[PDB]
Amino acid sequence: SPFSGKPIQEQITNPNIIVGRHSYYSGYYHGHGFDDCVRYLNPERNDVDKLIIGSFCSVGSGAVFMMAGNQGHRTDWVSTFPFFYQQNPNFSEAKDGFVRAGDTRIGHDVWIGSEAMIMPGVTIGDGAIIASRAVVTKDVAPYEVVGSNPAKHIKFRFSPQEIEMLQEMQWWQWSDEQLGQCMALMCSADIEGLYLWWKQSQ
Amino acid sequence: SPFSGKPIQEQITNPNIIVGRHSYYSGGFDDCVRYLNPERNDVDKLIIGSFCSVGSGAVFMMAGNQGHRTDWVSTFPFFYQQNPNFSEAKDGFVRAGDTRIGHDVWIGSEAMIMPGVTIGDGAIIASRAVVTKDVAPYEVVGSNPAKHIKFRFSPQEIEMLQEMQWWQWSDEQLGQCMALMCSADIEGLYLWWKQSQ
Amino acid sequence: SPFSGKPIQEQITNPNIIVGRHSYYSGYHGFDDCVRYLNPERNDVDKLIIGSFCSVGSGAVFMMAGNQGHRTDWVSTFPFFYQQNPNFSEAKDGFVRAGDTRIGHDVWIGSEAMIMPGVTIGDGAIIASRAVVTKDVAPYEVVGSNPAKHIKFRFSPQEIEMLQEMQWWQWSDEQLGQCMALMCSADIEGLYLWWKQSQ
Ligand SMILES: [Cl-]
Repeated sequence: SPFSGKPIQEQITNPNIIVGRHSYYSGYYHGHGFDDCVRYLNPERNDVDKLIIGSFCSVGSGAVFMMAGNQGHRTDWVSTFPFFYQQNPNFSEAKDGFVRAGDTRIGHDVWIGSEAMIMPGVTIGDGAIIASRAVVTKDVAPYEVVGSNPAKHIKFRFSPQEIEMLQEMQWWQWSDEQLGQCMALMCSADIEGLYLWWKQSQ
Repeated sequence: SPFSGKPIQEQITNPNIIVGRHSYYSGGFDDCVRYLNPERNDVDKLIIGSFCSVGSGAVFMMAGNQGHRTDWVSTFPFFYQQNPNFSEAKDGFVRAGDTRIGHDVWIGSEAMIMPGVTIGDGAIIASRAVVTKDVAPYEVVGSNPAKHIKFRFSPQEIEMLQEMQWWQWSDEQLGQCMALMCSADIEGLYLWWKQSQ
Repeated sequence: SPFSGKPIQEQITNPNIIVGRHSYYSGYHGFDDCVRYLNPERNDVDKLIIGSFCSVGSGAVFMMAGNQGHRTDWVSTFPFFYQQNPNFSEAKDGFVRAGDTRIGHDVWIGSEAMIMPGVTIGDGAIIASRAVVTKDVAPYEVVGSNPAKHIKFRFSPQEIEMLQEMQWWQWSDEQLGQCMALMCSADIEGLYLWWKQSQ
């Protein structure tokens, strides 16, 4: 169930969600599946922040991606109440307090723990791990492990040289057949071996 | 849909939930309120000021300690079993007091408000905050347990807002100063209010 | 219904969940929705073991299935082994067991706490609402936050040693009835003397 889930690309119909190959969601049997993860994302506008998810990601049950930016609430105005979005004739002069946050971008090979919450506009680099229940309020670096609320640095998965090797080779770009030829290396800690294998194919 | 939605006043049936005008929930709202008995007038109530914005999946914890006494041998509420063997159990329930959310409060998505907490006017509760203690007027808090982040305005601006209490004005009066309401010009709104008195 | 909820022993069918008497869940979607990723058809997986007289708040989560096949130390965390893809046939199984999750007796789990895999929580512990318990919790310890951290102990070390001797959760409901005035009190020393006289 958490090992396989169901692939996200089949579950979504919102054009503002873009997801790469093989990425899956393990909360598939709850509610409406992956769609329930995605909060406040307008499907009928092309001028809103989108949710971009790389290939080969694993999203844990109940993860939340917060979209719609500041939801019309301006902390710096007298009131956070979104007057502009009330159908009230008295409030017709209200100014739009909506502020976009930018796209939410999740890299390739990202593992998002169960019930983590990703705040608007955050970028999570390739290979990162988001602990269960983390509240990610800032960008996460490639291969970084973070947790807590607000999420904070725990560690990196690999050495800086291994990270550079992974950033050069971009194994998620290879075909499944090419990944199948080097599956013994993919399922190992031998980053150096996989880098050498990739160079010999170039 | 987080910009508006169903106003809370129209979608509650629990007499122990009292909510001011225009406050809305972007999720219904009854599912936010945990363990609140709708048939008893001797329990902690949930009081919500006007012009509040409540994010999806926020939780307001009611029913106090739920009968669990951390100072007793066991936290198991023997008193609340129908078991004849426990007939002499002592009631462990301890009320927390009303939960009181002020006017113009923004409660982030999936924040949890613990029992008996007061959240002052104009406060902002970050998404996923766990609010275990009172929050001051115009204070921003986050994390678990929630901690101080910042104040939205200076002490003198807060005092101006506490004197003018714009949420008490009619929607018609608010429309007349809407350019100011949608600005950081708190002194301008204050001078505007004084000219109307 | 936070005060008595409904008993867990009667609302479970997953044989990998083992729960003591009187323990109840106050979000009755029932208690089984609290248990995440637990395979009910295998006997070689981590089990969920819950003592008697526990109180589990609404929406608590018990994370099972260990690392769910994700090896942080491998090139990728993507569980190639669990994809039915013919190209990934030589994939190695990344699953690592965490060990059983063990909740002691007389444990209060706050609403929407999450218990990570392999964790042991001692008798008498209190888990604050929304705590994320990433490591073992000691008997009669109170923890909270994310990750959970020590707050206090409910009783002194001498009182805790007394409670670990007498193990009142082992007594019958009838015996507990005979000392209910002491059970509903802070008089640990009094309950210990009562127990000594009953032996
Ligand atoms: Cl948290």
